[PDB]
Amino acid sequence: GSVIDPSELTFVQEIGSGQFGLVHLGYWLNKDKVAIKTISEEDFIEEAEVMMKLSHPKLVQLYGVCLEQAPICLVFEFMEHGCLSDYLRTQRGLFAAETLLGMCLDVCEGMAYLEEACVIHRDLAARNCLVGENQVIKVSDFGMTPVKWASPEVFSFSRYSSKSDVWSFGVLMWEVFSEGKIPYENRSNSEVVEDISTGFRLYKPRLASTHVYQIMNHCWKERPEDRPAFSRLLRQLAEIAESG
Ligand SMILES: O=S(=O)(c1ccccc1)c1cc(Nc2cc(-c3ccccc3)[nH]n2)nc(N[C@H]2CC[C@H](O)CC2)c1
Repeated sequence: GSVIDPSELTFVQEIGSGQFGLVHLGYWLNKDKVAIKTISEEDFIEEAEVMMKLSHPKLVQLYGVCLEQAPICLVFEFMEHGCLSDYLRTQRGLFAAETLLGMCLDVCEGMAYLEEACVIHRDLAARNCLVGENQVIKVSDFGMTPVKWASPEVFSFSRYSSKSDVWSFGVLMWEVFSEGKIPYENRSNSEVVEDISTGFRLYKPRLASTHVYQIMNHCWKERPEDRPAFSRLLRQLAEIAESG
């Protein structure tokens, strides 16, 4: 299943012995697939350290930094099938509901963890999520350093927070169950501000159950203190998936 080429192996030294042979420390030169993001100053090598402490199975992992070369780059986990929006969209018509729920769950798990660490994503939306091995979805571009995904407090009084990420997650959910359709597709920025200000919400997608629709509208309360927190969303999304 996983046969290793001797040439990748380097015995360094013997550390003990069993009864069928002996044991060694060695190295193994792997060849990991990676995504390399080419490019402020050197204060960003501290930036890359807070990013690197943020490890979760549903957050795209930051492997390191490259600065010797010109093209100053970050090195990231490589994600098989690229961005979830494009994925939903090129694969339209082939998803089960359950699958669409499970993508939402993956995001929510990653986001609950950002919430707990007190990292505000700020630009969550499906174009910022990547699909990996077996349609696992990972949140990305939380590193750094628009209206369709903004809470009222974000276009109004620029107040960002996890509650404002919850609004983007409501929109993301709508994106997923509608299989990658663009929200407020024809509306302009002021029209969105006005409609959302008058209590209009995005319509329920066919593939989303009324229940799932309730959670979306719940992510879209007007006042953030009224929205649920990722930790709660997560328990509710996990429950629905485990039952049936
Ligand atoms: O499916 S892909 O077309 C593909 C390409 C070659 C072989 C097999 C598949 C593809 C995969 C990824 N994977 C990525 C991207 C990142 C990644 C990128 C930045 C930070 C961390 C990870 N990790 N893995 N990103 C793409 N474009 C990306 C271009 C930039 C944009 O942001 C998202 C789509 C496109």
